[PDB]
Amino acid sequence: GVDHFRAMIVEFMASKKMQLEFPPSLNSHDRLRVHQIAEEHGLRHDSSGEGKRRFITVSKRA
Repeated sequence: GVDHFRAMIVEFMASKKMQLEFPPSLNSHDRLRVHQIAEEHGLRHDSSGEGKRRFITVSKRA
């Protein structure tokens, strides 16, 4: 995949903030990766945004 995302999600996991909004710019494989890391962990991965400013959100189940 792209390990850059994993390291971001790992910070977010260790930090256990609340949610993290990743950009729409994830082509396919990158979005699928954010989903997969989230699914492997305890994160609710979903898409968010109203108009052409869509994004990917992952939420930390504390």
